[PDB]
Amino acid sequence: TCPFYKKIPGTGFTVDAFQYGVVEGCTAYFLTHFHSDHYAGLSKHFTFPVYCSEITGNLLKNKLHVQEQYIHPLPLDTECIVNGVKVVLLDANHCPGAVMILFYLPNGTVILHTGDFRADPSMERSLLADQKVHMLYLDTTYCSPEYTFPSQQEVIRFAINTAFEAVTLNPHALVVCGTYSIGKEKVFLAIADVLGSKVGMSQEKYKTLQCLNIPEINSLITTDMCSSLVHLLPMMQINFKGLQSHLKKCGGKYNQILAFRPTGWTHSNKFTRIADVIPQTKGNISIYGIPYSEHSSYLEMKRFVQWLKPQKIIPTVNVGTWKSRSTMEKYFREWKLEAGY
Ligand code: NI
Repeated sequence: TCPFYKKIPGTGFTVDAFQYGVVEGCTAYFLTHFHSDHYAGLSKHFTFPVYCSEITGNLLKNKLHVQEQYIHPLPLDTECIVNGVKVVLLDANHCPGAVMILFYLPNGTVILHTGDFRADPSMERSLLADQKVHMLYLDTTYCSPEYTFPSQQEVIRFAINTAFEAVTLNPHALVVCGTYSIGKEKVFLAIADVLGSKVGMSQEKYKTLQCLNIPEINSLITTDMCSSLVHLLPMMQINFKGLQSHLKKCGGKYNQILAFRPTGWTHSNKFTRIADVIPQTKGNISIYGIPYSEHSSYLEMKRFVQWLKPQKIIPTVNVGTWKSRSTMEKYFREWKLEAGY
């Protein structure tokens, strides 16, 4: 059944709750972003109102074929009324079109639902600064102190410098980047930019990227693989067997692959710096795992919460085990006692 952390009390609303059939008493289904664990269940047969960003609405229409009459896009940073209740959508710093949602309940309670987010100090100057938030539905994906990772900027600098060096040493090297969802587009776009190439990809992935309102996108991507020296492939294919295979397909245009796997966290983060990362190599193929995250580090999460000072926190990630739930509740209490709220 629909879990309680997907329901917004005092409303008929649910958030990211599309896989339970008809939720009894739901008058509006919000969708925070277009990732499969969140939209799971939506299709062309859905006949209830869906409230989302413009970009998520483009993806619902074009990729899932949800009918236009049930898609309700809202602008960001704008007070809107939905079934009698004031809401605001805020940028979540996750993947394209990802939002946080502020609900202003008729009784005076204010609720923030983060969806998936990567907390940033810039959020402390949004419409969130303007009133008190009583209840926080929090993306707790990396809520443990071992989870450190570098900034997105540091990671992109590493990838750009690595690729440019390799291709300038060997003009017959191919760059490949893995993907299995939207998000992390900066990785392959920044590398293609430094190399003066467009990124080549499948027709399905090109269609997905054409929904994202990225400026000048027609200048940056293509379905012509032969004219491109940065290829995107399914993340599943980013291994030695899959890459040797791909290289055979390029018809002796290339003699070397340099591949990037943008992982979330991996335990080499507890020891190794970004300057010190090394690839796995077999023959003329090298694979780099780079820690490009679109979720909060533990310290970024802690700073956000200690700034916001919520009265109650409801985790939305890692909720399935008693040990995880108890560990998270311990951190929340530490944070509250340290900051004095
Ligand atoms: Ni997500």
